Amino acid sequence: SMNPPPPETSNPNKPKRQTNQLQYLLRVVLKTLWKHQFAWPFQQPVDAVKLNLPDYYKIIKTPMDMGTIKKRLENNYYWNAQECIQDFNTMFTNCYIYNKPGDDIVLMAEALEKLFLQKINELP
Ligand SMILES: CCOc1cc(C2CCN(C)CC2)ccc1Nc1ncc2c(n1)N(Cc1cc(C)cs1)[C@H](CC)C(=O)N2C
Repeated sequence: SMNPPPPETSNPNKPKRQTNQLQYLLRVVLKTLWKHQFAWPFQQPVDAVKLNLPDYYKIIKTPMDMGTIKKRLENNYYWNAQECIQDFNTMFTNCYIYNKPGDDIVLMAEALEKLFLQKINELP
């Protein structure tokens, strides 16, 4: 079908804090995943029109990507680190839901998820 609008990334009416955890999530976790060889499918929303996948947004009702997560962190959209961790987990899980066990794109998300969990292990 049409793509939906991307997820909201900025709400100037949401109260804002800096934490060590939110700082680590942007400066370490997002940055490390971004630069990974396997990041590029996850750096922007799924453009299902360009990809010719009419069923993508029939299956995926909670879309998420690292581009949105980067903007959410930069815009202090998250109050609790867990909100950001949940967006990363939504992104990975969306990939496992839409795709099939052993698919190249699933193995890519699995490796990103493993790196995620290694970085989250050291959340301050
Ligand atoms: C046909 C071209 O497709 C893409 C182009 C770009 C460009 C990368 C560089 N930037 C600057 C522009 C977009 C980024 C991503 C894609 N494709 C893409 N994005 C997300 C997903 C995706 N495909 N695919 C398809 C596949 C990918 C691979 C490696 C195997 S199968 C699946 C299904 C939607 C997926 O889950 N994701 C997140």
